[PDB]
Amino acid sequence: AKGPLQNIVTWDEHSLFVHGERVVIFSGEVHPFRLPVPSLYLDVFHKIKALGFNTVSFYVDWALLEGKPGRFRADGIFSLEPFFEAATKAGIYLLARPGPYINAEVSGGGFPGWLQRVKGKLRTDAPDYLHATDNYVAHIASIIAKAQITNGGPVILYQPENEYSGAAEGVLFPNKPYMQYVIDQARNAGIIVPLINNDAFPGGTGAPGTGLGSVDIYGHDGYPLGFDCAHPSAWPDNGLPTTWRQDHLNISPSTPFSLVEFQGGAFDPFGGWGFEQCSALVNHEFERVFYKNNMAAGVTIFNIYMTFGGTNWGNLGHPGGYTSYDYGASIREDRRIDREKYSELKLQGQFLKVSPGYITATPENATQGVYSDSQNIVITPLLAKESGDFFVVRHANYSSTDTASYTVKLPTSAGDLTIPQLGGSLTLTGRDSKIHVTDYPVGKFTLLYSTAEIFTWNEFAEKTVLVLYGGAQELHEFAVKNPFGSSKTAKAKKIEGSNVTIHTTSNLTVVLQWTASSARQVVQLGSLVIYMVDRNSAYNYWVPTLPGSGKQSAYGSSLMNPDSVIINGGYLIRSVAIKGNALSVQADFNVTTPLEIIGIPKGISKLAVNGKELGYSVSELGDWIAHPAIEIPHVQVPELTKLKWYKVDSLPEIRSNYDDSRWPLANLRTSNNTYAPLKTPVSLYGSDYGFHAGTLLFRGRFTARTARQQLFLSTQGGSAFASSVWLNDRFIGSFTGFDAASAANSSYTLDRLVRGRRYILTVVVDSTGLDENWTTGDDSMKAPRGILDYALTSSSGANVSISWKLTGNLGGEDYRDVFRGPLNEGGLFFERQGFHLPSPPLSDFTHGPSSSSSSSSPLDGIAHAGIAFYAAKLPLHLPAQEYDIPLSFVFDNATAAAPYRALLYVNGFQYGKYVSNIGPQTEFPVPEGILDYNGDNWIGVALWALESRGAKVPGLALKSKSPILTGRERVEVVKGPHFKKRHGAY
Ligand SMILES: *[C@@H]1O[C@H](CO)[C@@H](O[C@@H]2O[C@H](CO)[C@@H](O[C@@H]3O[C@H](CO[C@H]4O[C@H](CO[C@H]5O[C@H](CO)[C@@H](O)[C@H](O)[C@@H]5O)[C@@H](O)[C@H](O[C@H]5O[C@H](CO)[C@@H](O)[C@H](O)[C@@H]5O)[C@@H]4O)[C@@H](O)[C@H](O[C@H]4O[C@H](CO)[C@@H](O)[C@H](O)[C@@H]4O[C@H]4O[C@H](CO)[C@@H](O)[C@H](O)[C@@H]4O[C@H]4O[C@H](CO)[C@@H](O)[C@H](O[C@H]5O[C@H](CO)[C@@H](O)[C@H](O)[C@H]5O)[C@@H]4O)[C@@H]3O)[C@H](O)[C@H]2NC(C)=O)[C@H](O)[C@H]1NC(C)=O
Ligand SMILES: *[C@@H]1O[C@H](CO)[C@@H](O[C@@H]2O[C@H](CO)[C@@H](O[C@@H]3O[C@H](CO[C@H]4O[C@H](CO)[C@@H](O)[C@H](O[C@H]5O[C@H](CO)[C@@H](O)[C@H](O)[C@@H]5O[C@H]5O[C@H](CO)[C@@H](O)[C@H](O)[C@@H]5O)[C@@H]4O)[C@@H](O)[C@H](O[C@H]4O[C@H](CO)[C@@H](O)[C@H](O)[C@@H]4O)[C@@H]3O)[C@H](O)[C@H]2NC(C)=O)[C@H](O)[C@H]1NC(C)=O
Ligand SMILES: *[C@@H]1O[C@H](CO)[C@@H](O[C@@H]2O[C@H](CO)[C@@H](O)[C@H](O)[C@H]2NC(C)=O)[C@H](O)[C@H]1NC(C)=O
Ligand SMILES: *[C@@H]1O[C@H](CO)[C@@H](O)[C@H](O)[C@H]1NC(C)=O
Ligand SMILES: *[C@@H]1O[C@H](CO)[C@@H](O)[C@H](O)[C@H]1NC(C)=O
Ligand SMILES: OC[C@H]1O[C@@H](O)[C@H](O)[C@@H](O)[C@H]1O
Repeated sequence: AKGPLQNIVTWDEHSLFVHGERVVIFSGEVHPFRLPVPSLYLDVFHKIKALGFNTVSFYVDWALLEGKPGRFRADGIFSLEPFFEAATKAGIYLLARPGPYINAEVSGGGFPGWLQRVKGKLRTDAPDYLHATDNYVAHIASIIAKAQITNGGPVILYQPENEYSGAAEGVLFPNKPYMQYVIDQARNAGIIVPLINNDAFPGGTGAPGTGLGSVDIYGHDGYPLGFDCAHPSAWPDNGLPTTWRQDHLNISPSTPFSLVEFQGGAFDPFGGWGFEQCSALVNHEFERVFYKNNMAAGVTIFNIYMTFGGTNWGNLGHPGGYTSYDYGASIREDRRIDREKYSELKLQGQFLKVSPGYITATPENATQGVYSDSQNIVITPLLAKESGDFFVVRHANYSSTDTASYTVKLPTSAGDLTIPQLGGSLTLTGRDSKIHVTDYPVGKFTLLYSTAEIFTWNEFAEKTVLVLYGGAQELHEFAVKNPFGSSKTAKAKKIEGSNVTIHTTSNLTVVLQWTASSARQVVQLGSLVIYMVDRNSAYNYWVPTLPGSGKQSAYGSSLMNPDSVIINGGYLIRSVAIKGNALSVQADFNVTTPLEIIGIPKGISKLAVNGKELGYSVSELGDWIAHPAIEIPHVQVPELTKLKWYKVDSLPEIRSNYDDSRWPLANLRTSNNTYAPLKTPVSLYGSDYGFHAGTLLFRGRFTARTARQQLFLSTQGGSAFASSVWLNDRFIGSFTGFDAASAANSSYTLDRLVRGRRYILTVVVDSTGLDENWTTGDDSMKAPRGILDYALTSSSGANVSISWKLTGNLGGEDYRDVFRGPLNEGGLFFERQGFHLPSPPLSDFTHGPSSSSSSSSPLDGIAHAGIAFYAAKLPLHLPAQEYDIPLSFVFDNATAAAPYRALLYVNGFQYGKYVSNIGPQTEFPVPEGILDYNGDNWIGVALWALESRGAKVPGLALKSKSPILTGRERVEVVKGPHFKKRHGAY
């Protein structure tokens, strides 16, 4: 660490500066590889920008970009270019976090499975690991360097590594040569923005002043409620972090207090609780208590992980999770922003970006009984000589769901005052926290104090507008220093409401009290207009910024206190623009509502919403009230059970006629896998042969020595995997899996054999992905997939040799579908043939009537253990130009039903792994763009019946959410290649 390398993004003790302007960085995490629809990135950025955020933080997943060692590819759906372009178009800056290690609940934690063949310890300066990362970092850091703000792009900060925070027993930590090598790779590729790290806790690793390996700005993370969503109402004792201001001053006082990841939801494992339950744990109450507690410590770089989670499509996730990565986030997996936590988070983002005094106020210790007579609340002050103070109030027991009545005694430029000055008590309801302010500037006006919280304010050309809110039935008070200027006659004017009271002191300080409710109060004091609303009303206000000009127009006039228009109403306001004498608004509506426009730019007289001009009513304050057309149609979707389903056997391996002469031989007598030394005479680890993704198969030939033989078989597929075994065409058994099992030891009898005859075992082993490697020195990502051990013995105990072949996805690291990437396909027959791709060769399938003996539908399934693949054309003709209509595939889970696993494919993209006996996921969203809403789609369902009685899908339906009338940019259909016969397939 030796200071800034450029003068665009700089920093000091208090904050980042961007173009010389101090700013609170309030960022949301988004992972581009979890939404492979380039035209929808702007949709996510619009929804994040509307929170009042200015930045997005993103990972890059190395395993998707260098599936074959030496061949970096980030094209098409893997290009970052549309992601950078969308950030520029939305006016969002970026924090780039490319790893190489990212964790992220992705397969391998970002490490490609070919790292299992690297002997040295991962995330150390073992040179085989270091050099294995060089090609990826040189490529990805050069792409991120071109997108730096110094070159007119959105990237302002770069994180090397990820939570490099501890190591296994006996491993050098911190390994400063290692850390510096990772920094040098990024510097050498042209990264000149500041480097920020993300220590897992305040451990000081990499902080400025620690010499070799130090970054520019020390950051750390926090997930104070953990990841088990079993008890969403339980906030345990000592869950609230209370030491971070002191920890910051102990570790890195010279740089801004930065929380590079702070909890925005939870991940959820197979057999977990579902993301609805995670969203109930990390809900709006969690945000108001925990996020304002971070403001109590003076956080000025603050990123919410996740803000939009997306989907672990195409096997990109790790075994510790399942297909969905909704994460319980503020923005759902299907991009809807209906959760209450979204609206609450908007209140907070909109408050910080008009409050520059928060940056320079000094956070002090938490107090009890100092700023209030009551001991039942804790108050943390942020103090300044003149530029305004902030007081974060919470229950003394942070978990409390009780209501507390209280008053405060706060320092102000007029002396210490017990507030309310006009009598009455303030209320703090259950799991709420508030920020009260003193000497808070509102343009040329000053709030001497306010108990009500600020949503926004702006100084328009002719009036200043301030929007204050409280929870319903809370009494609030604020005081405005003489707002009348010279004038002796000027008086307050009550514009709306009958609850607000007004008292003026001798020196013309105006003191207003009101009780928040559904009925807005509005008072005008000179050219200041204050709108006093309840929290639930404030949830529907929006503060789009007015564009500047040129390439960076979307970043507006400044990052703090930008020129804006205030809009009351709508499910989302995406943007405003001025076009001659017209204000043009892009908006989404999920329910009917009027739109009220507050702060009309000078000389504007026309209004348009989503490209349609409309009239409006004008209020006595000059606000516009408009009534755009909002038709929310009934949506009819095709019934899936009625499509024309085609079937193909996807376990032809077990038939007598099967030829496996094209399969790879599993003949490697040694392995470079140092984490799991071989127990078998040859390696049976998929990654040793280039297979890192999805289901594996093994074929073991032996000659029977005795009529009965005993097979011990140890398989490993990651958490919630399963494995099935046939002897020739005879089903032997399955390990049917459970959440807590990543491996299994199975013992089977192989009976009624003809001595001297050759037999072939077919062993199918699913993989739910590669493990993470979160503790440096413990090479956990190298846990192999396949067969860990076996023994075949004759009835007299003699050992019987087996010789082996194996496959994963066809071609392995020479994977066949460059467009959809290296992980999308596993090794099942129908995937190797490309039969999951659009327009499959129907002459290779069978069709027959449903509920008949020759049925070709997944609803009838199969009557024996095995694997079938089903495909059908699904035409859709939905009004996607005008409406955002989220679609999902729903499996019915039948309580008494034989176990099965299924794979869901949509236009060749795998968009679901369904595990009927483990769960929890039954509803699989797929985005518009992957689905074609005005065209033919191809759906695929693989059905793997685990038990001898077979299996079927009890029910499968397309589900739509309520249609949202939308002002988004149009979604382009992603053009995945259609089926083409594959040469050399097997
Ligand atoms: C369609 O509907 C179906 C219903 O009709 C539905 O099926 C049901 O699915 C459920 C969910 O999958 C099944 O429940 C689970 O069953 C699991 C398997 O239980 C069998 O095997 C176990 C273990 O056996 C091994 O270990 C033993 C040594 O102790 C040894 O004895 C064994 O030989 C073997 O080696 C047995 O223990 C079970 O026995 C008990 O129960 C049976 C009844 O079947 C009794 O007969 C016995 O007397 C005995 O009581 C059983 O044989 C089981 O593992 C699951 O346990 C978890 O859940 C319960 C809480 O509900 C909890 O008590 C238990 O401690 C386990 O808790 C973990 O998981 C929960 C949920 O996520 C967490 O909240 C909790 O904290 C624990 O989390 C930890 O462990 C997790 C792995 O278990 C791991 O994922 C997790 O990791 C991650 O999370 C944390 C955050 O939480 C992160 O911080 C961490 O980083 C991260 O890794 C964490 O480490 C559970 O009981 C149910 O059986 C099944 N029902 C039926 C009728 O079939 C189906 O799902 C549905 N389908 C769809 C699509 O929805
Ligand atoms: C169109 O899109 C819009 C968004 O623009 C969507 O609207 C959102 O819809 C969701 C889903 O319905 C709403 O979230 C759920 O809200 C309910 C209702 O509670 C809210 O509104 C009522 C007023 O109607 C408030 O009184 C509630 O606030 C009180 O209770 C909460 C605790 O729930 C507490 O935190 C507050 O401080 C407040 O307490 C005060 O009053 C109570 C009296 O009840 C009193 O006891 C206390 O002392 C205080 O005085 C609240 O704002 C809520 O029940 C649901 O929560 C439950 O489930 C979630 C999990 O899903 C858990 O996290 C939670 O803990 C509960 O168990 C949801 O929060 C959301 O508010 C709403 N947003 C907006 C802007 O309207 C539409 O749904 C979309 N429509 C369509 C068709 O698409
Ligand atoms: C802090 O307040 C919380 C929330 O009101 C208390 O939580 C309750 O704790 C008791 C005993 O553990 C449980 O029976 C309740 O069910 C809890 N309620 C909820 C909503 O979780 C908590 O005990 C208080 N803690 C301290 C240390 O005084
Ligand atoms: C082990 O590593 C070296 C690279 O050092 C490679 O040439 C060799 O093929 C690898 N062997 C196996 C069995 O993976
Ligand atoms: C399988 O058995 C071996 C001993 O052969 C043991 O080391 C291993 O832990 C067992 N694995 C599982 C998943 O039980
Ligand atoms: O969702 C849990 C998160 O935990 C953080 O500790 C980690 O840096 C992230 O990559 C992600 O794993």
